[PDB]
Amino acid sequence: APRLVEEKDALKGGPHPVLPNPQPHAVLGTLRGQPGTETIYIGIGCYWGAEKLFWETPGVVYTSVGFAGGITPNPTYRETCTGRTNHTEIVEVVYDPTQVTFDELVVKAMEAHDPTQGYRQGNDTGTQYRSAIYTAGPNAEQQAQRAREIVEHYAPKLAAAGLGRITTEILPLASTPAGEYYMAEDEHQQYLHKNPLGYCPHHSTGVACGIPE
Ligand SMILES: C[As](C)(=O)[O-]
Repeated sequence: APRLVEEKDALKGGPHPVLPNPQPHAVLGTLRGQPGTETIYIGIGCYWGAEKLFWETPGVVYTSVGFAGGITPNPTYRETCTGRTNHTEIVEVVYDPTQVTFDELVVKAMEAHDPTQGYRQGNDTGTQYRSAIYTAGPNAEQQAQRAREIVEHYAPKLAAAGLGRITTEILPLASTPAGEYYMAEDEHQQYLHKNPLGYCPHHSTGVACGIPE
């Protein structure tokens, strides 16, 4: 029921980064660009929870959250939430391939969400919550093919669970319409660490003060 907009109808965005000077990762203490690392871009729904999942993974050396897969250049969060940018909520995962592999990170993403729900994840409805893997680096198209093989290996299992087809979008980041990843505002970066009272929406509880543990 959500739908992508025509690119001619998408928000125009802007020419300059929304977060031109990101601060070191609140947990890992790092910035992107360490020699010897690889990058994968993961969309599995609400990026706050997704970012925490990955920065806590052994071998991941930096993460950020932001937007990719759509067309609007340098969107604000508020713009992306309108659905009119076509972007999905993405975690930039920078990792040490001698400690964790591309394959392992794809599997971790697959096992962390329902990759069959289309423009939705759980109670989060919208094209910005769709499942995605965007690849990067000199072997980006080979890595995309590799992700497709892993993802396709789950298809019979998900079919047997009564869930129908996998809807995960898989392609090189450079081959998405905007061709780039855009960081979200500083407040979103490691949001759940900075604000321990915060939590991904639709996860309140019926005990204590309603904040999930
Ligand atoms: C990071 As959200 C509040 O769009 O799920």
